[PDB]
Amino acid sequence: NSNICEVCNKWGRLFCCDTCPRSFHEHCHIPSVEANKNPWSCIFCRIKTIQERCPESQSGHQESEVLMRQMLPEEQLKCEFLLLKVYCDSKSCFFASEPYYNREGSQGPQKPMWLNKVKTSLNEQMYTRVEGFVQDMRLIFHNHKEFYREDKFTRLGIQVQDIFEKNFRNIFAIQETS
Ligand SMILES: [Zn+2]
Ligand SMILES: [Zn+2]
Ligand SMILES: [Zn+2]
Repeated sequence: NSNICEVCNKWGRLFCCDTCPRSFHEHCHIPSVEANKNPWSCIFCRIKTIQERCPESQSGHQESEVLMRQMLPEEQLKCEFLLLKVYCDSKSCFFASEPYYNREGSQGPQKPMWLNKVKTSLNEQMYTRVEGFVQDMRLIFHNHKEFYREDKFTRLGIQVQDIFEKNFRNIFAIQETS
């Protein structure tokens, strides 16, 4: 097994996957690493199994059909993995915790949003369709772009949004286009 957390790239108290060489801090894994379960398989392994069981699940999909899917166990899992892929980027620190807004010339968003809030919402099964989760994720970056205006810090929202969108297209096998 790796000697650093796959998500935050630090050492510490690490739980090791039984079916691959990744390791995780308890609350870096999504869902939080399960109490018992020997053997234990990480989210990466669980996602790969879904693909292996149904190879056709990788054929292209329309985003509009994906968003309307109900949050059954497989879709729940895929949103957890997509959330985890965003936390994997170090720039996710800017979007993880509850923000506050006091900048000359800007007003804060009407509906603030942050990663840890999306994490809790997933854990609490508050999303009934994929659309709920994706809307909150895209709202994080949209709020950031609007608040920071022409400050160059706006670019952090572009960058982390791009990580989200690339992983959304991969995980949900969105049809490739020009
Ligand atoms: Zn970690
Ligand atoms: Zn694994
Ligand atoms: Zn199949």
